[PDB]
Amino acid sequence: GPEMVRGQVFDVGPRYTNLSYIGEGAYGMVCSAYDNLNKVRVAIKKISPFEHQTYCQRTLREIKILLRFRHENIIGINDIIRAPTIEQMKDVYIVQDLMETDLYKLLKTQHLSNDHICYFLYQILRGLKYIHSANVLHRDLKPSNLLLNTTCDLKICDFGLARVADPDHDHTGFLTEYVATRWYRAPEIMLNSKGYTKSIDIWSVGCILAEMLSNRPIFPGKHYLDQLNHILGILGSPSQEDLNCIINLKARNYLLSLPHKNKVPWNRLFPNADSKALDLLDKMLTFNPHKRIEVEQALAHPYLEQYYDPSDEPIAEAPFKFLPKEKLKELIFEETARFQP
Ligand SMILES: Nc1nc2[nH]cnc2c(=S)[nH]1
Repeated sequence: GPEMVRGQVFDVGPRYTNLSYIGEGAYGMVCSAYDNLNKVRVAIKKISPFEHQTYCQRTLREIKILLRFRHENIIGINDIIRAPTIEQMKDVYIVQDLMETDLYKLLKTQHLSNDHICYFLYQILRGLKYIHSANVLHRDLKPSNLLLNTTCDLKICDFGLARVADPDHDHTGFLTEYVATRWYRAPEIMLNSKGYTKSIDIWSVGCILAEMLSNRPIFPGKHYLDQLNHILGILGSPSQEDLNCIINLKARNYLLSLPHKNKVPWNRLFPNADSKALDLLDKMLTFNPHKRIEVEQALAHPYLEQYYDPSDEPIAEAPFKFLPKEKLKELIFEETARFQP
């Protein structure tokens, strides 16, 4: 008989005992557990994707990307538990370092010092530099995907929605795309972008920085179509030059149809913020994604000078250079084989 949690099978033993329900995540039930080999408590995520192709896609991305990546600011996969055979495999359990909290939970009740904001931002960008160097876009950066342990080591998690960057095929039509989580979604997603360029991730980091400064999301759209209203309400009307970069007529004419809006100065929105932090914020939350600061520039920004050290900001050895659910299950089975005894 497998272990049960909340009346649901959570079959991780015998290596992992003393289970404690933590909650529900994007993939399902999450528990903590005692790792009897490493004598430490761990996090375990139960995934049940095999009945749906799209679930299999996300699960395969998550596993394949995290197994290849090795970086201090990216969550590792310590172990993967599943049945010994493909026909017996229904659930997959991903084992990771237990982390005290995440930035979403933290920002609910804790004010961050400028020193913490600086340190968190540095770690996010250090992790992102590695991700982008692997030719990968995370595409769902937000506070709840930033894990923190008791000593404020930050690790980026959930690569289920990630893609290989494809800037030459990024252009699309107006109001069609569905990339990232709404509050953290770049303006071009609603205008003319499929979210296949690294600048998508930098926008999200900008949103996260703003949220660290005030403990409130900076662009709280109430639904998909509301999000652009909030972004433009703060950035103001885009310039002629930036509009000229949008060739799509529906997108450009939508923007031209709007009354003028003034830029709201960052120092009025954040009167207690470090001036260097606001300068960097402005560069990450730049409307035109071609003008938007890139991850290596952001690391070199004066705000982060106490931490900046390119030789200690490693890149990926093996970038990613480039199906029915049954084939995906087979790939998930193969991808997880290394953890079997
Ligand atoms: N507490 C906690 N620790 C983790 N380690 C990897 N993911 C997690 C989650 S979702 N929660």
